[PDB]
Amino acid sequence: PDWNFEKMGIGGLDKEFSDIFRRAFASRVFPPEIVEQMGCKHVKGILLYGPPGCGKTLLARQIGKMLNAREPKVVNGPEILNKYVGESEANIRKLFADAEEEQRRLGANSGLHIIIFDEIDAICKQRGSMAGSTGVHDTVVNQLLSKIDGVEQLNNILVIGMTNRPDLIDEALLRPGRLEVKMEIGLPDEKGRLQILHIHTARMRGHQLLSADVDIKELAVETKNFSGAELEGLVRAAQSTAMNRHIIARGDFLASLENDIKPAFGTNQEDYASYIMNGIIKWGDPVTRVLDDGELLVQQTKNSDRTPLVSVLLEGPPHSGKTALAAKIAEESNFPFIKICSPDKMIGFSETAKCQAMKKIFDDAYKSQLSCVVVDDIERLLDYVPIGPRFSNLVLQALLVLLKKAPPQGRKLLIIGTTSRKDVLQEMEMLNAFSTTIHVPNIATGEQLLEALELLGNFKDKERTTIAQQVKGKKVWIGIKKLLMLIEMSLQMDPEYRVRKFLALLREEGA
Amino acid sequence: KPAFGTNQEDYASYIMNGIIKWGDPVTRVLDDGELLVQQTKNSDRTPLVSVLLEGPPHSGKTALAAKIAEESNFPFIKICSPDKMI
Ligand SMILES: Nc1ncnc2c1ncn2[C@@H]1O[C@H](COP(=O)(O)OP(=O)(O)OP(=O)(O)O)[C@@H](O)[C@H]1O
Ligand SMILES: Nc1ncnc2c1ncn2[C@@H]1O[C@H](COP(=O)(O)OP(=O)(O)OP(=O)(O)O)[C@@H](O)[C@H]1O
Ligand SMILES: Nc1ncnc2c1ncn2[C@@H]1O[C@H](COP(=O)(O)OP(=O)(O)O)[C@@H](O)[C@H]1O
Repeated sequence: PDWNFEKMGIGGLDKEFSDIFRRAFASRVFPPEIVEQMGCKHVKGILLYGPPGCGKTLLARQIGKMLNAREPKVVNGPEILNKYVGESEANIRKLFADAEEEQRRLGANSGLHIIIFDEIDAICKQRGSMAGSTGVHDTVVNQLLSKIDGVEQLNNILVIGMTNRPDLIDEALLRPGRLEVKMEIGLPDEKGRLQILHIHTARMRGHQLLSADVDIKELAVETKNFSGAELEGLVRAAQSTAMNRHIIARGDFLASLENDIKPAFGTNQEDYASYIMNGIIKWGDPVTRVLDDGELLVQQTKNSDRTPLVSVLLEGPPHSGKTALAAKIAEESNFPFIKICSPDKMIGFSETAKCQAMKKIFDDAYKSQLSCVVVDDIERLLDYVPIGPRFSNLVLQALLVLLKKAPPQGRKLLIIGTTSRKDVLQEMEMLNAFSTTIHVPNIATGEQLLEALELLGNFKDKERTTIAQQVKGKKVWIGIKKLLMLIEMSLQMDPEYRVRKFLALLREEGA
Repeated sequence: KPAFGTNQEDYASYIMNGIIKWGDPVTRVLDDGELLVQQTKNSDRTPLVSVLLEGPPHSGKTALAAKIAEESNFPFIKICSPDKMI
């Protein structure tokens, strides 16, 4: 048995490699004298899927190193497509034909010619047969499988499939014998990451550049979700500070410093700022009780085995910063995975491009254990307008099934809408699908207003005395983003005229 | 091994908690459909049948569909759901 992971190359996924070893590759490592009776033909092909950056391509070559081929030829799918019809399929034919010579020449004792596809998922779209929608590339796959399971079948081969979209592949491409067996890779647990860190450090520890104040046990777990690929870049970044340390003139952690730089596959901390200008200004009880409620039912999820999915939307009148509150609710529990979906970046897209950004985000999210995702300004991406009813049916349809779509077993998430008007939604039947709602009343009163202004501190006691004298009495109904807007508009004034400008403008709010 | 035929279990995602008998009607539903599937099971000149589950917005409809289909013991079962047709 040659399958031990004390060999350094990869780690953390030990069970999955064990499995392929268990049922996939046992035939090829066993004394053949027995099986030569049984005539058991080997797996010709295998599939493994998972997130992109989790070190799958070093598995394949490692089994090639483990059980020696001449060498791998690795290819990328898009590296072969041609406008000219003949060329693309022919390339594949060359790849296979390299082996057939040895197989027929040297019979059935030949060594493996191994193949790897970096991503199939474009080429292996599931063709379907009818007069229309035959397909664009539906004829390359025929040549492929005809090589795999075809006439003059060969036992001289091994082929590795790779994808991040396992469901689009045709079911016959992967029927048993052509590729029988599938494995899932999922983003590694902290144990796998401490192994990986042991790996990439193993030279540094030996060369003793980094001798001190370095613990992988904490430094692994402080990140709950990363890809093993980024960590090597991280280690390279960790290597960069010692070289950026000698710009001034034997190694230090800069990891705690640099982790803020890195966009993860998972959570990001640097996207708040555009959404959070000012932080969370608590003007009164409703604000704090709301985000307290957020902190309340988040625990529901994290402590629930029977409700993986939960959902709310923060409704309220406009310009109350519901977006910001949702962002804070995300930021409050230090989740593994948080992400924004917003029209800001999906701008100027068709009804089926933004959908494919959205399915991308959630199926990206499904495979994390615990997550919080947020969608802002539902009305906008739904492309709602009152004059005419107009919207894209596609979007809400594909959205609400996701609100009713449970992720795979053992993974849980909550989802957050910021919709500012729900009458449409009640009419449009998204509101029965959401579990529950939050009214976010905008500030209704001056006694709360001046309090907030004291928290900001723009205005003096006299400037504030002005307000306190004139109106205690009105109930002003105002969204706060507008408040900030016009104080900044009055903050520029002749000081004597500063305040009553604010007041006069403020009395134009309506209702 | 998942086959071309019935998912051996794929049902768990549709039923996470499992159906609970809270009274008579739950029995009523799936016994009625059980006789119905007997009807298709042994008959001539009704090669197919068409049934529909009506109910209010959350009644656990999809779940009981999975239950009836499982206990029906068919060789071949597929569920087409918009989840997959997004
Ligand atoms: N606790 C708080 N109370 C009120 N406003 C806050 C609070 N914390 C932050 N904000 C402010 O909310 C503003 C965000 O704007 P806002 O999200 O209200 O526009 P919007 O509501 O998305 O627009 P629309 O009303 O069309 O949805 C920021 O300036 C932010 O500082
Ligand atoms: N008879 C029952 N007793 C107890 N729980 C049930 C019963 N039927 C369904 N459930 C629970 O309801 C949940 C599934 O409901 P399901 O998704 O089938 O509702 P549905 O009617 O399809 O909803 P919708 O009509 O909104 O799609 C599961 O957790 C399931 O255990
Ligand atoms: N144990 C491991 N787990 C995850 N990733 C690893 C591990 N060991 C190495 N890696 C990194 O995984 C990366 C995989 O990158 P590659 O396979 O080229 O892109 P993709 O993973 O998207 O196909 C490699 O660059 C490698 O540095």
